[PDB]
Amino acid sequence: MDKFRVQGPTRLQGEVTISGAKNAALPILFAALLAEEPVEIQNVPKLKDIDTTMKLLTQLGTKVERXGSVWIDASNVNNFSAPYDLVKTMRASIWALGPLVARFGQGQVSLPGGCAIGARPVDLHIFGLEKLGAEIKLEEGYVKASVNGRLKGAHIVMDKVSVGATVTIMSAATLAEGTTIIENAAREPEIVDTANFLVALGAKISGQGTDRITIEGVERLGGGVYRVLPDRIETGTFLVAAAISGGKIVCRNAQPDTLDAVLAKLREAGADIETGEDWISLDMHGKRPKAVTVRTAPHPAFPTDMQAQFTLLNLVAEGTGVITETIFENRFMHVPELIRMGAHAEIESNTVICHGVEKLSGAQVMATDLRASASLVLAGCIAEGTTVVDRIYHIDRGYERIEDKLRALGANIERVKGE
Ligand SMILES: O=c1ccn([C@@H]2O[C@H](COP(=O)(O)OP(=O)(O)OP(=O)(O)O)[C@@H](O)[C@H]2O)c(=O)[nH]1
Repeated sequence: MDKFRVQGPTRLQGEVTISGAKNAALPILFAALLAEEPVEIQNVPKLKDIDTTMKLLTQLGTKVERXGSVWIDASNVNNFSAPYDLVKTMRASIWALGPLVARFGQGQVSLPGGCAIGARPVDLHIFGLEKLGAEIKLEEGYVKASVNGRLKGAHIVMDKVSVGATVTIMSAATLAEGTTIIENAAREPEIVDTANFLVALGAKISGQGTDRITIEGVERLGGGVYRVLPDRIETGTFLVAAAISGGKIVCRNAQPDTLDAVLAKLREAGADIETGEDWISLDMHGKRPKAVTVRTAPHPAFPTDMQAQFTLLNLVAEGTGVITETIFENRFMHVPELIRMGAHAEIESNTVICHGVEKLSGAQVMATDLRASASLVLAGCIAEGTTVVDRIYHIDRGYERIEDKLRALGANIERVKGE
């Protein structure tokens, strides 16, 4: 069972190259099923889910290869079903459904349970496709969608905002006949990215990033080259790594515009920040951070995916600061772990009251959440002595070799086993 052994304290400084966003890479990989011509997907990170998607794509009949890029050739997709064995560990699998039915007239995806108690709803995906003219076939454990010819543009009002469902509906609509309007569409940068990918292929889409996305069906999607946007959360994690260690860092391959709220928040903490078209710099000038007040909210507001990171920040900052989760509940499970590290905080309802401390103390810690997990490792970096973060597979799934990046930054870290 992989573990991170960290020896601190150590100042995190230097440069880091941001990886492509897993959350944009995925929906884009599935959208490539619509491409009649070969496509080159640049800036794709090396992660478990990517591997799973590649296998899935191959299983469908698409030619797939990779490195920094992922070359795809969906000119001849012969198989129309995503089997249980290939979708079993990946919810994103549902993304195969839309492209299949829209381009080929039929698609089937396997669902572990669906009907199983606690299974994750895909109703939005199913119903959205239905609105598009697809005939739906439902049986416990699977979903089938089909249509005689082209799908049909429809006016779809989403009662529940869904990143996943927005991708499915938007993707399929690019090939339907007529215009499709998605009300209450997810706003995420990852949605704008997927949309941009589609447009790069010849699709007609506007409103991406707003509450209303308008899609005009076209004949076909071609091929070409597309560069997946930078990982916004990863960038945030590195920025904080420097902000909590009195360090200075430059993030290469970044996209400043996807981090407005995070950047302003960092400035509030006293950080000296600079941005270019593809870069972001943070400088603490050897200074301890200032405590800040944070309210997580829907994009473009402060991202809930940055919470754990900012909590850490407050925990070693000068003064007291409160962090409030306005939408999601139970996002403080990791806090007790930090307190075991000498941190001072109180969890009250949907908030955590932070009381900054000088130095943290190494300890054996663990968190199931990738962000919280990564915050633990960062804590290990600036804490006194040895810190051992257990079950880092969580981090491995969303971070492209964080160990190597941290090390280049001046971190004393090793990947170790201990069972
Ligand atoms: O078909 C769907 C899709 C999504 N949702 C619900 O919409 C919310 C936001 O939907 P998102 O699509 O933004 O979240 P997600 O994919 O990560 O959600 P899960 O993996 O946990 O399903 C989530 O809480 C989800 O349960 C549905 O009820 N039905």
